[PDB]
Amino acid sequence: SKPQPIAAANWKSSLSELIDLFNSTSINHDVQCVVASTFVHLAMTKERLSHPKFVIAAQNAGNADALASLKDFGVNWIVLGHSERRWYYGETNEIVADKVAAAVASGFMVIACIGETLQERESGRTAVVVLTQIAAIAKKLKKADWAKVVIAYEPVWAIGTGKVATPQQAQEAHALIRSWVSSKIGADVAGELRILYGGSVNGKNARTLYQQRDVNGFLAGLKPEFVDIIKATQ
Ligand SMILES: *CC(=O)COP(=O)(O)O
Repeated sequence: SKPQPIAAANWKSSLSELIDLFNSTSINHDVQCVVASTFVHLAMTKERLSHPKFVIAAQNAGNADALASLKDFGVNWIVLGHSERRWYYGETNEIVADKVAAAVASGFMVIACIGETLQERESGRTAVVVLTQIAAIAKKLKKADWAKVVIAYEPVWAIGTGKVATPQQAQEAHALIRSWVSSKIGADVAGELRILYGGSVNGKNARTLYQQRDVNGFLAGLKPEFVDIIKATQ
């Protein structure tokens, strides 16, 4: 029916108490948990986090030598293209696609973030924006590569604003992405593809979002209610 869910916590900016919480939590269904951290916080997360359903992810690396060290250190997941990378730091669609392609070639699982802004949403350009972001990514990848790729739909207006996509809006967005992948890459690939929702997810609303046809999990904050979001992936 649905492929294995993912629950990914993005530590963008009390960690030890929190890791204690994750290590002690029984997770009684099949789900890949991910804790993405910054360089400086990577070795600590890697030393303290021992729950076998969890993996550590790096963020935003773009240098092959830097990819090589991360692998060497036992980091096999990476989060790329998250909003601030695009709207503050100036990562273009192509820059993000080169980073995704590089990370796949270096042997990483990639969570690639895409999503439109407030303006784009209101002017009816969600579809063209979101499908252009991801067509940039698919231009640098082969069919086989998609087994290492995870898509996070993250509406910029829903990131940290307190505004969550309704289940309807998240579903429409995910359906549009998957229907593009089924068309352009293959129906086999689309069926296996994890599309995660990101933006204002909490214990409350996660379960309801996860009931939607095309939602395969979540990208959220590194906070204690992450446990609830993990629990929601059924
Ligand atoms: C993808 C993500 O980290 C969103 O953050 P939030 O504050 O909206 O949960």
